[PDB]
Amino acid sequence: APDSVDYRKKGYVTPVKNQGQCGSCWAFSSVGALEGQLKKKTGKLLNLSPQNLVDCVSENDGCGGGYMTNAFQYVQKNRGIDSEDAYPYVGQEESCMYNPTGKAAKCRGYREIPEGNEKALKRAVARVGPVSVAIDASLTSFQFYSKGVYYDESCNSDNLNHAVLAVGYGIQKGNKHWIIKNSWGENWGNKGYILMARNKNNACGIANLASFPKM
Ligand SMILES: N=CCNC(=O)C1(NC(=O)c2ccc(N)c(F)c2)CCCCC1
Repeated sequence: APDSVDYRKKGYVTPVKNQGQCGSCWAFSSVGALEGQLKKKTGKLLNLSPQNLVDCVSENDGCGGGYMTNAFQYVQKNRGIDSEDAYPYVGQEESCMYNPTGKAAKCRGYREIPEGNEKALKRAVARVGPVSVAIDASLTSFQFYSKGVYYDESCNSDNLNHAVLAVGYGIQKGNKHWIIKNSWGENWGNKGYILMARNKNNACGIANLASFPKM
């Protein structure tokens, strides 16, 4: 695998979104991983619909939370996911209103990264593209991030509570990092992104619940 990778440079990453009050981070994370595979497969980048996932993944809990693997399994079983423009985000769970005419991507399954293994996460990001990951994002230090490679000794790898998207990895001032796209809008963090410590004892649980879709 290369020493550094940044899929934003390859045009695999759509603009940062803002989930608002709804606990739909898992849907934004899943959509971002699908967007990356869609760009890799077809050469064209398009925003996909987290609302379609919120409303239609019955194995998840909508705005109450969910898993990315369940979202990928739904897209595969459903034979598609709608674009964002065809099924816009409204910030609350509704009945499933998927419309196949708005289909903009398909999924052929998924893979999970071995639990806790940041080297395997790195190899997946290098081989595949952006990977969905879960972290402890509860600390106010995480929430107030602005610059640098984030590390807080108090982060708890056993307390996963948010889902984000690893769009690359690298190093800055000698500190290995993951490049993370959040879904708290561009006013959060560094234009909506955070660099998180890599190989620092699986800081914030970054490699505990990682997965990516097949296309
Ligand atoms: N805005 C994001 C809220 N964070 C989540 O959705 C995470 N997942 C859950 O919180 C969850 C998962 C399955 C359920 N059935 C459920 F109710 C809740 C947190 C744990 C890691 C995966 C994502």
